[PDB]
Amino acid sequence: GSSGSSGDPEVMAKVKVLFVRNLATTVTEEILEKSFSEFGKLERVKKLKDYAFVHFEDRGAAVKAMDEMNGKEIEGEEIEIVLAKPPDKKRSGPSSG
Repeated sequence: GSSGSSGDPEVMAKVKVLFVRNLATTVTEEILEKSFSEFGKLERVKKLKDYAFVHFEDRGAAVKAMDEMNGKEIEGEEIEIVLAKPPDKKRSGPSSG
């Protein structure tokens, strides 16, 4: 049994959005909505660039999904999945010059 973790649960658990990269051009928002719907009642999907933006009712539906979906074959295309982290609080420092 392979695994790996570090830090805190709330850290990643805080994320409630999955970043699916490397999508298919022949596929449609319908298929992508049905591919994930099988796991849990989706929230909303959008086709943006080679990747897509899908929302879930909660984090439990995103993790349990991305967990298995991670490394799947859709429409004969290698689809990738990565946890989409927030922008966080980015401040501005000095420049000196």
